[PDB]
Amino acid sequence: HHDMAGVKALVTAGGTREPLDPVRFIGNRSSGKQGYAVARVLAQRGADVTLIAGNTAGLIDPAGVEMVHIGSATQLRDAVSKHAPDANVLVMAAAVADFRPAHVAAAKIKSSIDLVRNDDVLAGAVRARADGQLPNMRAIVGFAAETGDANGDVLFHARAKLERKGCDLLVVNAVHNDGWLLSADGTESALEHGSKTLMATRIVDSIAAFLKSQ
Amino acid sequence: HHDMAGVKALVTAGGTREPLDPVRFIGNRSSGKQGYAVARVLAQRGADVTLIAGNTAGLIDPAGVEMVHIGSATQLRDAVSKHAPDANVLVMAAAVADFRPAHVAAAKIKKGASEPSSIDLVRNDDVLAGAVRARADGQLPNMRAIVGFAAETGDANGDVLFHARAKLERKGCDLLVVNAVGENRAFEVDHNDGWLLSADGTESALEHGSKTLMATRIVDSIAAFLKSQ
Ligand SMILES: Nc1ccn([C@@H]2O[C@H](COP(=O)(O)OP(=O)(O)OP(=O)(O)O)[C@@H](O)[C@H]2O)c(=O)n1
Ligand SMILES: Nc1ccn([C@@H]2O[C@H](COP(=O)(O)OP(=O)(O)OP(=O)(O)O)[C@@H](O)[C@H]2O)c(=O)n1
Ligand SMILES: [Ca+2]
Ligand SMILES: [Ca+2]
Repeated sequence: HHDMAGVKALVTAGGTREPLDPVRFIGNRSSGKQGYAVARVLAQRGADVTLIAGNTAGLIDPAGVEMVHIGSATQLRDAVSKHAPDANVLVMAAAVADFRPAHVAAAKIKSSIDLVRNDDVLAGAVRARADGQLPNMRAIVGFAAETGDANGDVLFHARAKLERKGCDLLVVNAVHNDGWLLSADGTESALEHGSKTLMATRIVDSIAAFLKSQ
Repeated sequence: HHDMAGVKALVTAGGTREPLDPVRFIGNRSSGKQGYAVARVLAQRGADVTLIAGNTAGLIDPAGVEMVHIGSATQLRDAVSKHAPDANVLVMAAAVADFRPAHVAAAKIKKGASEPSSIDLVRNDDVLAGAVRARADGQLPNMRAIVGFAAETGDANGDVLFHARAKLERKGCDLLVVNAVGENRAFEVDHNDGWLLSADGTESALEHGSKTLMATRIVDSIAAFLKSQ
């Protein structure tokens, strides 16, 4: 039915672009499709959805969703801050750049590129809510792409990321391999590889169950 | 009619992406749409078109055009090398990255706690200049027209036409399409700075109109150049 009726949901999706000059940037390969899918399913289930979108694979605005377009990780941060005070659910599906060029050239570059860190927006929301600044925020959802490497298997890294971020739910993609839904209470649920819509339904199901538990 | 009948055209379009690791890259804001429009007009007018496409995942493949997909400027270079021997016209509409990161990480660079490491850059080969030189060295006997594209702006050192003329003579191409950019949309300002520059000294204004109109003017200019020879 419409379980999300009355819920205000803030979703980020797509990759950010960190400018080097007016023409060039550091970007990433995120398509935004999974984040758009979650926004679409939330709206379909009655939520009042605001979608902050960075760079996407040409995607169409989902119907009934309020669109906010950003470029950089800092612009995404400011857009999340602007829209956070009344949101009940934050879904951080955007591939947010960890670093940005330290200097942006005023004109086209005809030179090593120095980098500085961007703010961790997801962690900022978790801390703000813990510090009493987001009383309406009932669920904070992070996304992660994890792989096994010489320092640990994929699930080890995913669990560590849940613990460090402190969010309520971590949607993990193992990079047709299945992913995971990791909850802050320790629940771990396999996320089967299906269409983006079916996976979005499973993600939103988990959000709805978490909201009912609280 | 079909003036481009019998012409084999190799077109590059879109921006390139220069990897930092499997997920991140240096990129640019070019859409590839103007180059796609030139390929589409060439085919509509009878040309046998091969389109080497960069960062254009959401664009529709032009009908009747052979598609070649590349990622980086070096991959674009290699694709042009492979396909140029078949072409009579090379249309270099791609926004090719001048630089690439010197090191490509095997895995996505992790957010540590120490200071982030700068990115060293290295120059990518000038594909257009490489084609001009190969033709001059006798390696491209079928190549009748080499077309470059450039976005130029006036700055403290000169206006658009000053910079554009200098780039044409410098690149050594037969035609330089200057500022075939913009979408002619509401609230988009037209700086009336579009030009078609020929290596014989002819200079014609390129009106900023739709992508299809500009592609038609560009292909008209190619046809006029081919007929001049
Ligand atoms: N500057 C950033 C970076 C990431 N994110 C959010 O954090 C989650 C992904 O974090 P991740 O990149 O996996 O964690 P990092 O601390 O950056 O660790 P890593 O070294 O693996 O990149 C996503 O929800 C993403 O939207 C964010 O809010 N702000
Ligand atoms: N590594 C490169 C760079 C650009 N091009 C081609 O060169 C033309 C545009 O050149 P432009 O970027 O305007 O001149 P540059 O020599 O790169 O000078 P600038 O730094 O001003 O860009 C286009 O046709 C583009 O496809 C190319 O073949 N190989
Ligand atoms: Ca990161
Ligand atoms: Ca350039």
